[PDB]
Amino acid sequence: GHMKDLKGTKTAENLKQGFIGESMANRRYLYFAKRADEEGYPEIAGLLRSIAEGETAHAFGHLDFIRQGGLTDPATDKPIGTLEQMIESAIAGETYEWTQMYPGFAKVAREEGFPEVAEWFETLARAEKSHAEKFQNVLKQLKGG
Amino acid sequence: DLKGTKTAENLKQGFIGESMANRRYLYFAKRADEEGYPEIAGLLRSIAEGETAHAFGHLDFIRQGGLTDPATDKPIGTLEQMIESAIAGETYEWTQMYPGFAKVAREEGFPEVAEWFETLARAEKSHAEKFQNVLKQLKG
Ligand SMILES: [Cl-]
Ligand SMILES: [Co+2]
Ligand SMILES: [Co+2]
Ligand SMILES: [Co+2]
Ligand SMILES: [Co+2]
Ligand SMILES: [Co+2]
Repeated sequence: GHMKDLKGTKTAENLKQGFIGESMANRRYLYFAKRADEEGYPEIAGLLRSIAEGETAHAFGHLDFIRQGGLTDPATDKPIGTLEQMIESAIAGETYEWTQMYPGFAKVAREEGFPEVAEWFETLARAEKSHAEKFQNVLKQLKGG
Repeated sequence: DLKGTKTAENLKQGFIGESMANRRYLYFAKRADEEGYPEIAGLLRSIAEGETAHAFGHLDFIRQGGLTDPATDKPIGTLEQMIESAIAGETYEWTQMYPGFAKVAREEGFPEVAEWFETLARAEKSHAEKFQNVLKQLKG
């Protein structure tokens, strides 16, 4: 019963929302752990890091149900059944970010008078272009053998 | 002041995207691992570290600008505030979000998915309690 079709269901949408929240929880808790680290709270830092592993398990399980239910990647709306498809999903999202999202964010940051945040968004646009090209070169290797 | 700007929203959306990218690439790496593509797995893992740096830098600008946590809309300036943000999100998840998802899954005919969401509700309740015990240790 693991392969029941989830397309068009509310449950499909709920898996995507769960994946988003679990992804953020891991990042948040590892960021908070660094504050605990600096201040000298190793037990708190360690708890944050261990709970973060929990949120990894939660996120990965949501992606298993997404993949098995015939759903697409929460970030890109691309299929992620095969390794080739996974890499194509990575390329699609990186391409969105370097062609559109980060340059757009930089332009708006400059307009609103946040040049330091704009510089950061421009760095990230260049970074996601580098990422897209490296994934493009790997895909070429996969599809060539 | 970043509060109420479009740049504040774009930092929040950047954080969301970057958080998902790290999770996605580490998940994809496991498939590369199984199939015998260590260079592809390694690349996914190294790029994933890039996306960690991106997400953390978004949180730096958020925290420095006095903006709230993307996940909870709670302040994250101090360690105590960070633990309070963790508690608020976990409490929403176990009291509302996961039980609600479970009910919808059951009602749509997906018992296995519902069981998963009920597991996660219990897990987030355990997380919340462990964070509440941390906050007691700090605030006291
Ligand atoms: Cl401690
Ligand atoms: Co089955
Ligand atoms: Co979780
Ligand atoms: Co990237
Ligand atoms: Co990134
Ligand atoms: Co949790």
